[PDB]
Amino acid sequence: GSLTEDGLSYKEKFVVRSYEVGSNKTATVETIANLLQEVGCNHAQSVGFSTDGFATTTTMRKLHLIWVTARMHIEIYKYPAWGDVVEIETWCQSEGRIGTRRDWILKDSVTGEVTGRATSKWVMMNQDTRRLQKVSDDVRDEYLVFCPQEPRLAFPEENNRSLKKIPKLEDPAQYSMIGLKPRRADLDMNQHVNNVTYIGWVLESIPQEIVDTHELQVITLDYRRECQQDDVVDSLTTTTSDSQFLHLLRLSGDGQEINRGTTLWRKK
Amino acid sequence: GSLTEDGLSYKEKFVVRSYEVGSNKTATVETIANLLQEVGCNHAQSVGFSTDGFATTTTMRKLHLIWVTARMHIEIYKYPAWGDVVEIETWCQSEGRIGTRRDWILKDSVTGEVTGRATSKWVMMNQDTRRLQKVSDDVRDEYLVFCPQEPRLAFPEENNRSLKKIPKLEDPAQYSMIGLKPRRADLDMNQHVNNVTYIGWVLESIPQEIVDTHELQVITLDYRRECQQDDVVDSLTTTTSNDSQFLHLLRLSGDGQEINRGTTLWRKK
Ligand SMILES: OCc1cc(-c2ccccc2)on1
Ligand SMILES: OCc1cc(-c2ccccc2)on1
Repeated sequence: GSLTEDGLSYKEKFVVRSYEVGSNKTATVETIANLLQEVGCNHAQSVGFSTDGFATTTTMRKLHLIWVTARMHIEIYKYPAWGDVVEIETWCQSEGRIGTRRDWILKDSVTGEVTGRATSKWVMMNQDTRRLQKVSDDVRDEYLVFCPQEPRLAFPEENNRSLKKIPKLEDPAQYSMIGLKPRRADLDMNQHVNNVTYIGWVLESIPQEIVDTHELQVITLDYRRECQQDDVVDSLTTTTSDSQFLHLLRLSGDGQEINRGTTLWRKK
Repeated sequence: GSLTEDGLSYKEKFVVRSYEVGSNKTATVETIANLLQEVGCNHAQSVGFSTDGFATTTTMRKLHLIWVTARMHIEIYKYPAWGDVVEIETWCQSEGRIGTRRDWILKDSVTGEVTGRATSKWVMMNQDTRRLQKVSDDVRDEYLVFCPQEPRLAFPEENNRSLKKIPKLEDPAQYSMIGLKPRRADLDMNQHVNNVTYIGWVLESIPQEIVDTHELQVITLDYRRECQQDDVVDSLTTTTSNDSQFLHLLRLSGDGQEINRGTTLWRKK
């Protein structure tokens, strides 16, 4: 991979692996999300930021501050097949003291056709207290020189799917998968549950008949609280409709919300 | 990747990814096992066999026959760090009507030093009845031209660890992790649990204090029965031992049916 000519974005190509595909012999949405995280990490490394998923500066590390994902939104038009080469371009853009956006565009390397796009909202938090704090005009200045200054959006329209408010699923759920728990492979280098694991947990409560007859076109997922390595999660889903679903992940015992989301599926 | 000059082995290089590493910022043993499966699949593709993990011929597919892993044995000297390039060479060799072996050598791409090695034993089975059968001359003949004919072993040593018999862990286990179940990411393209998932389940019952102060040097794992996508598994471990050694058993949560047994050897950091 490499920074582009203007140095304000990063591109990398990936060959889809045998263990990365689902029953259609094409990449799963979790494989796509792992590749989005990989190119985001390589972009941080290319310019000197931390490579632990938090993309921090030396000053943020002295203050115990990190960037954390509040929302992930992914839209896929065509999943790449096993052995196909997919090229992913990514960039960041500040959205004021509230937070920052990282966007991605996925392309078929042979045709140059756009096969998917994604956007994510990040907030700054103290890693120990978990309290959010607005971005200072000294931390912000460190990042501005690596971002485009004119708006560059993977989802340009005023109020498109990526910005829609997500309601809270009400009991009883139509479908559920309970007692889900992370194993060591689900953790990152810091022993935290990887953001992609929550996507897998959301999808566990979609009926197998939908997965067999449909393809996932859009997934929007809010992150409210972490699942600790010793927590247990319940995944709940209700049809709201193409087929559309509302999703909720909550801790198995007291029912504390950890994530909410929606998915849209197209018939094959 | 590519077949080598003599066409009897296959080589491929991989750059270690950010999500592929553990707490030491080096590749996990599950990442290594996934790369061993990837290069095995690319080797099958390169010569025309199936690319579904079973490496079958047209004749085997007509007979509903597949190759299945009976044992996996991995020894790692140095785990590659994030961003490092590891080169893996793999080849197969028949061991008579009983089955076949696939071996692998892992090297540091910059230095050329051997950083790990692995071997696996495969048997032929009917995919529907699950009955094993001795390899026929007509099936074996299809494979012989892609394998070295003189012995080529990743583990040549006299009574090496890769061939040792594994005993059955007796209750009570010293440690356990109960109620493990696969999710869709644990399945392959044919909706079967990926062989690497069982390695992860075996390691779930190793105490975190061992993982934090030791590195996994050797893992030997026998595969006796599949965990179905709707089954639940219990992972049991007992210390058998500076080095620490463990005996492992995976069994179905309800009736206690064995699915895997294994051993691990760990060296203090
Ligand atoms: O303010 C957060 C942020 C992070 C980045 C970034 C830019 C380039 C590479 C990696 C991270 O830009 N803004
Ligand atoms: O007898 C089983 C077997 C499988 C293979 C093989 C050789 C080359 C590539 C893929 C598979 O060789 N022997």
